[PDB]
Amino acid sequence: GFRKMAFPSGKVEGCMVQVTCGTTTLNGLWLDDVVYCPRHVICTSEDMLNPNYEDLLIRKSNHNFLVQAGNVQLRVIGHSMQNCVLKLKVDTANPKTPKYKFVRIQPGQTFSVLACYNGSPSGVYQCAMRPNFTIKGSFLNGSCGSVGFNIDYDCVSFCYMHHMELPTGVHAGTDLEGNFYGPFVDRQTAQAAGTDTTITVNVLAWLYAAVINGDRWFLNRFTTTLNDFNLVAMKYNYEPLTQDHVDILGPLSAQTGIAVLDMCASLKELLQNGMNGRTILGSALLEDEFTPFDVVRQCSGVTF
Amino acid sequence: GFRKMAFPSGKVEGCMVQVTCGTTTLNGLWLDDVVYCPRHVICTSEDMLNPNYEDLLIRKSNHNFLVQAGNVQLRVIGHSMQNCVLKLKVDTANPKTPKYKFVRIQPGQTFSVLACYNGSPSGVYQCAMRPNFTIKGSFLNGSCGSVGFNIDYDCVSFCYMHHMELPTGVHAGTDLEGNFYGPFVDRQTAQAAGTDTTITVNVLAWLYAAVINGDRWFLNRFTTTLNDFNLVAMKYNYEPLTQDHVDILGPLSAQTGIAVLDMCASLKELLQNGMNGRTILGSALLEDEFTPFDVVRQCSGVTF
Repeated sequence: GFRKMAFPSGKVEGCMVQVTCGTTTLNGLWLDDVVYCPRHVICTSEDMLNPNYEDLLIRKSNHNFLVQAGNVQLRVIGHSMQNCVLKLKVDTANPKTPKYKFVRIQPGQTFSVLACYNGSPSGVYQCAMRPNFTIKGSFLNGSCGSVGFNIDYDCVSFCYMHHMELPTGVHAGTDLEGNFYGPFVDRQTAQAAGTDTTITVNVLAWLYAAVINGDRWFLNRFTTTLNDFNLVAMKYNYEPLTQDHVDILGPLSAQTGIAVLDMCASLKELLQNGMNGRTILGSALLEDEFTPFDVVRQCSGVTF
Repeated sequence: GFRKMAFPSGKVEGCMVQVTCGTTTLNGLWLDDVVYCPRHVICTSEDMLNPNYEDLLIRKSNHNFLVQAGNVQLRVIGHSMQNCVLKLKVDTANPKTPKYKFVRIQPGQTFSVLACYNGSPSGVYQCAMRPNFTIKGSFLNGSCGSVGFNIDYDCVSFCYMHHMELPTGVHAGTDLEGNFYGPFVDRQTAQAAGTDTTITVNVLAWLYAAVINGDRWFLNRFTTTLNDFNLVAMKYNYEPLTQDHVDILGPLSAQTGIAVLDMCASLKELLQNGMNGRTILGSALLEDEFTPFDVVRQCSGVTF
């Protein structure tokens, strides 16, 4: 029993609204008296091929923005563009506004997605920002404006707003200041994502979770060095492990009595030899979308 | 992109409370003016070995029940035992009570769990009632009273309350009327779960999801009959497929142009020959915790 757990989504559900600008409807995020949504709400299908957002936004007035929050309708009394997000000032501050921050997460970190369609939640799931700054999400047409978040104590840290599906079926989006993660632009054009790599520090976290849960078959006698492990990681397109990464795995090393460079030697053997048809935590592949904090949080029963 | 999506958990988060009876604290569910919790809240560690619940409950008064809902404290003004659940009547009806039903689900059906500790949500995840009526949950000590649910439109259908971890590391619990799923009792004693089987109709649903998502490598020319497929299912400890199951897969057969008995022939080949180190929806094992409704719901973008 060790599952991909999402944060409780209630505090975010109270902030989701529908944003319409002419034909185009998508999702928005209502905090205080501001509604944050992808700036392409102002594009026709045709416009998306090569949009001049400054020129399109100039053609728009407040009354070209229909924001609904359930049956309630909301009065747009202001618009500005910040990077790739539109901020619609509305007359009424959201009474369900949680305590919140906006944060820009690092590649390899995880967050919960509340997938929405026409401003209504469909579901909640946990996922990782890939090292190439894409997400392998589950999103359909109309999911744009869905948000990713983390919760600490009583504060929602919003880290992602969903914009687009790449022609390769992976997902790209912004921070809540409208800055893309990775090299992407909000235009319907072919765009290259980097080579993706496996998040090595997260695989090691998940192997510690496996030990805590009684799966120990993969443990071996040996150790190694960051320098030697990283030669094998490079060969299997694993991210290089740094001392920063060893430092973050410390508490899991302490709980299990398995030194970080010792678990790395077990990972090396798994990469070189495969799993020989056995499973770890009932997976036949190595899982990289659990961080060391995620493992500690889950294994120690942290609440919000 | 096809993930295990949980229901949005907000409407359930507003109903979770802490229930203390002397030393013992666990979680409870506050609907209208009734708080539902596992009847073993009235047991000491020692009592759990061989409890006489009628005799223990008689020793208890309302003032031996401390219910907290955040900082708010709640006044217990009544107690009754229904099967394996305690109903604590409280003076104040929950202002956050959603529209709700109590339902008894069938083996193979899925639901969302809101994992709680001291009446505070930790996380939300999707899981299946196994054919042997256990759940392979992610629960720690103090998770008892956590609930499982489904959401349709605006109504929460509560189907599970978590009671216990079996000495084998799987989970058992009740419906919200306090009736165990499966042969289990709320006593700290060794208890046999059946042989578990794989939920065949859910594997077929997930193979349809795979096709919809562009994974088609596993499709073959052949067909079969329920009678012939079921001979192979019996050998691989798969649940027998009935016409009821074929009827439920109809819409997915229609969407993909792959007849149900035709997908069954592909499953047969996968069971007999393995996956030869390839993946389906990035899994190297066959997934059985997505129902046909779950696949349709996700692939068609159903909201609440």
